[PDB]
Amino acid sequence: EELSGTKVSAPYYTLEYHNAMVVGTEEAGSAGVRVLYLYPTHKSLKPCPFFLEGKCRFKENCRFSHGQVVSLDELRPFQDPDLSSLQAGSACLAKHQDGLWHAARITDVDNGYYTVKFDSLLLREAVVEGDGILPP
Ligand SMILES: [Zn+2]
Repeated sequence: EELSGTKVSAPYYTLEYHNAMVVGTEEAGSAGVRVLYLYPTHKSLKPCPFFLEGKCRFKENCRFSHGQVVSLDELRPFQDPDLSSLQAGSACLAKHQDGLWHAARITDVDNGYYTVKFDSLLLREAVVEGDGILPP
């Protein structure tokens, strides 16, 4: 699989396009790709570590994501995140140590370092760089 590792924009079911990564080629009934969504917001969207190695017990009911098969025609280019609008008080999605993107709020911005206050009471304040923050 030569296409494996390609960053793209894939349709996620309302219709919304989200950044994804091509895992491999697979028929949809047209020629398609199996993709994994880049920014998981729930545990079920986290990529399955065992599936990517061909060692998962599950085919449909795994705790983690095995991705979605989309037709080549439905794919769009990878949409690079725009952090220009993101300032103090802006709502955002910030990456936590648990590996998920949680709803947060920027409390400060200092030369590409964003201090975020997570909406969830169970999560501490944190400092993230541009690779750990997304516009809402
Ligand atoms: Zn799995």
